[PDB]
Amino acid sequence: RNAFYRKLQNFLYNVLERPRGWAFIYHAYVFLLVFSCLVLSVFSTIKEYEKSSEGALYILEIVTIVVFGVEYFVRIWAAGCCCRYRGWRGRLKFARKPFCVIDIMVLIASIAVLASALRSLRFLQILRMIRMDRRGGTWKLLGSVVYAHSKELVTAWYIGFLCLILASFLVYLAEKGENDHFDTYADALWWGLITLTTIGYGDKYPQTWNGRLLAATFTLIGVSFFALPAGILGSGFALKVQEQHRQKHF
Amino acid sequence: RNAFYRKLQNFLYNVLERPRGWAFIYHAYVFLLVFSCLVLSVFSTIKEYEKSSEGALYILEIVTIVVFGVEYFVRIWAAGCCCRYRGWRGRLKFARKPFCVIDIMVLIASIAVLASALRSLRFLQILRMIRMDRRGGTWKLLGSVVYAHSKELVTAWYIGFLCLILASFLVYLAEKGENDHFDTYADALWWGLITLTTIGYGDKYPQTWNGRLLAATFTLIGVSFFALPAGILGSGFALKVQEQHRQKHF
Amino acid sequence: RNAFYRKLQNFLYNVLERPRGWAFIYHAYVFLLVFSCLVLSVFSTIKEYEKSSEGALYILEIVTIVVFGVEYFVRIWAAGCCCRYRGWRGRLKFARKPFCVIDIMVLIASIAVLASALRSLRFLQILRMIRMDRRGGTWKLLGSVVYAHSKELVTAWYIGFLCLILASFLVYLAEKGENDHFDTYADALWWGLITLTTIGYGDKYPQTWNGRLLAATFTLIGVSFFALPAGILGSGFALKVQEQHRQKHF
Amino acid sequence: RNAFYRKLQNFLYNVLERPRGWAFIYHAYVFLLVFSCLVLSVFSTIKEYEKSSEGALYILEIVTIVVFGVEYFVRIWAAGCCCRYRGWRGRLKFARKPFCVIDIMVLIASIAVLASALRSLRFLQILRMIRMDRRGGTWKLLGSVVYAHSKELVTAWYIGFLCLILASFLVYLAEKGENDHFDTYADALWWGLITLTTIGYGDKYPQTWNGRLLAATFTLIGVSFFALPAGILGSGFALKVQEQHRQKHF
Ligand SMILES: O=C(Nc1ccc(Cl)nc1)c1ccc(F)cc1
Ligand SMILES: O=C(Nc1ccc(Cl)nc1)c1ccc(F)cc1
Ligand SMILES: O=C(Nc1ccc(Cl)nc1)c1ccc(F)cc1
Ligand SMILES: O=C(Nc1ccc(Cl)nc1)c1ccc(F)cc1
Repeated sequence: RNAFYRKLQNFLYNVLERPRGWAFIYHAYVFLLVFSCLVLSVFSTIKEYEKSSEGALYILEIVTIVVFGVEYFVRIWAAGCCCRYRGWRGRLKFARKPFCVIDIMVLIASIAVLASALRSLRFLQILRMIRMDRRGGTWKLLGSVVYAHSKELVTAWYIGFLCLILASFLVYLAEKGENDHFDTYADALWWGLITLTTIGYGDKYPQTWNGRLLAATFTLIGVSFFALPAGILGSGFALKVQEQHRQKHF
Repeated sequence: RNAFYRKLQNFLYNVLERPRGWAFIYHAYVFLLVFSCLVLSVFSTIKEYEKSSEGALYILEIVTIVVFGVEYFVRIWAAGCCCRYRGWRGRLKFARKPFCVIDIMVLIASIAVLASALRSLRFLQILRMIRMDRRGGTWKLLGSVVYAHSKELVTAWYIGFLCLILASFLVYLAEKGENDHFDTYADALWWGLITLTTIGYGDKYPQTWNGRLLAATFTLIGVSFFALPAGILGSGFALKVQEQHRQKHF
Repeated sequence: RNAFYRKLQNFLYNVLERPRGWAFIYHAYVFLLVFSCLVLSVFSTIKEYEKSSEGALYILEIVTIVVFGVEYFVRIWAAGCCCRYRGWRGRLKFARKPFCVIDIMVLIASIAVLASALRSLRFLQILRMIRMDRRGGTWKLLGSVVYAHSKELVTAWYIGFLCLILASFLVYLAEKGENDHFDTYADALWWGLITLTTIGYGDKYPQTWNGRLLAATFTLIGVSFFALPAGILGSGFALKVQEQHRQKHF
Repeated sequence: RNAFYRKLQNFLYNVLERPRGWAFIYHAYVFLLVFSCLVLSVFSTIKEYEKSSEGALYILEIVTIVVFGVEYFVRIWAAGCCCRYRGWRGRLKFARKPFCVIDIMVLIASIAVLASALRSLRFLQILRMIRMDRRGGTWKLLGSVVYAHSKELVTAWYIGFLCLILASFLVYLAEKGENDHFDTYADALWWGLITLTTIGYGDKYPQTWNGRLLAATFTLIGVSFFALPAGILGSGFALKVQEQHRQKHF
């Protein structure tokens, strides 16, 4: 009973908090809730499919406030499951943390939402997605790998930037008179930035033997430069996972 | 004779089943059969080259039913080559497997095809390609590598998703009045999704100093994010092959 | 004298053949010769800059025949520098090799060129570039790495192909009536092939809530698939160089 | 006092020179200075936002000359902090170095700037960015990794070049009569170069069953080739960082 009380409350604290194998499905269903809320709002903006989504958004929005408020109250009530928190001093200081402050704030503000309307709704819908990473796991991992590869990321971005400036200047001089697309150094930088990242919208391209002959050399070099950090961080991630797996192997 | 009987039937079971060096050419020729069937159907849809491909499709389609039905009957008759199957109980339970059920089903349904016409033909032509992976080798390998890299794939897709939402919102506010392309948050999400994946169709691009100045920062960051998992899985594959080769080295 | 004779002839054989540090500059200058020949022909096709390049192409073309014929005669005369070739039997059998046959053939045919005109010139200009890899070093290395990664390349291309077929079919059904771009399954395959490779010409894009909602899921998945083998072979190359460097370290 | 003199002057030499943890913020603020100068010039070219940036560019330009001249004088005065330089002979020979020559030259020339106007300003603004890498760290690291991967970079670029030539020739023959886009071998090379790098502006695409059927094979092969070196250098960087970290681990 009361023994089941303590064991239950602890279990609740662990599912709501760090889950290992089974509570993750629960979190996945809450995430699918907020996700469909986001997609339905995106649908609800365009006035051709407006009336066919408002009512659904009302019901699902309230269901979001329901489940999040219930989660939060359990986040507080089930705080004394670890050694630290208990009574009112440990719980009080716990809510003083940054996450629980910002959480309770946004919860009340959401009630104000159901109380700059659609725009602020877009804002809150963005914010609820950040809730899905409580412990800051993704951010912490990304920052780790980026830091260890600081010098190589910087050489990739620095030399890529030099190549963008030089290529855009040269193609500017080559086609300024002949081509309408290039008229300012602003447009030559736009083309160069949207060509070395391999997007290539297609609205500005060299149209001169001088322009095409210059872009032909600088694409082969620059495109690789601007695609380096995707590869450096990719192989950084993969190597780190291999090392961690080895240490599991001991 | 009968000794050659057992040795033959076993050999048939191994070529039709897991081949090592020589039967793989046989499978490659059956695959080229179904492949040219698929390409010829793709040609046969456009009514300018219609009559010049129907007869070929008829002959080649029947040849497909011929060779697949013959393969399947040998798949059953040559099942008793391993220790398990023999007589009628091991063979019976073997056909109870999922693959042989779905195979025999689709074989009879194909006979019904030669008995929603062209559309269902497109459907079956898709399905026969899935037949080319009997043991589920490709799927099994891909699932292995993805699982071991679960945390890094999720951080790549999660942070990329945050960058897509924020960049699309900001560029929306920046160019909503000035640019026709952006009119709803649906179009800002479309541009953002088709720009950070570096496709860049070119139908929606920022056309404002505010828009271009915002997209210029967010491409440099986001494009890398959306191109991470290609690199993480790439180096995951390559590392796994190096480890397996080492263990061959012992 | 004659001692200098043998030492010279051997040296010639080594520079014309496998060079290590100093003859490579010589080969680089011959390559720049043929390269500028190729670029000048590309210029010479367009009839606005026709007369300003014909004479240069004549002089440089003959200089190419000069240096290549001289190289080839030394390739034969200096064959007896290793242990095998000497006199007339070793030299005779050496010219029987495939490379020297095709080389002498193309040399005489080039003289026939100076004796389907511009088109065949395009053909020969392509061929002379293949001459730049005598020992087949690049091809041999590429084939090595591809073979060791056979299984992962095949899973990347196979699953990417499945994703292309399924995505193109679905977007076809979604926008066939609404969008002009998609009219046949041939055009849906064209869009799908030119979208998952992240080229994105921009001439065919989904223009329907159903189309865009289907393409939005399948790009995130497929684009990674079609960009896998670039990454798998990239990390295969890099790993192989690290191993070879280690064995230099012993 | 004088002891504080020597300790100070040495400290100045180390912050202006190789900084470790704290002076790097100082350098970051000087870099943000020159960066905003570059962006403001890019704004100042377009005559719609001309008058709203000239005065800012004047003030910030002079501030650049102020801080750089002050840095340089301290670069000389604080040269005797290491063992070598002192008095007038070590300092004299130090300024004889290439960097300090080019630095003092560009400093005086900048004063001449405040004394081909806007174009030369674009030129100097480019040059000041190269100042941000004094020790040539980025260039040295990039050259290291490229050299160790010389053979694989060359096979990637060589075989990619062969694929570009062959694909452009074939698609030329396939669509020369039917498609306006392709009219010369120059345009077929332009399309091929701007398609295998996955830019895809969209101004030249095959529009013929023969053209599309040829491009469909060659994209799958070539696109990977032209995206190899980004991946090879990516995994080269990542591997080198793992080795260096291990040797820190000893
Ligand atoms: O938790 C919430 N937002 C949040 C924001 C930032 C961070 Cl860092 N963590 C969490 C939240 C809960 C219920 C609700 F209706 C709305 C928002
Ligand atoms: O085997 C066949 N389809 C299949 C489908 C799914 C799975 Cl998982 N395995 C196999 C098949 C054989 C002959 C034929 F005419 C048509 C289809
Ligand atoms: O060597 C030549 N072509 C070649 C072709 C294929 C292979 Cl595999 N190796 C070499 C060559 C030499 C002189 C010349 F004028 C024209 C061609
Ligand atoms: O140092 C400067 N330029 C430079 C150029 C090339 C190299 Cl390699 N190193 C440095 C510099 C200092 C003050 C100034 F107002 C303008 C330029």
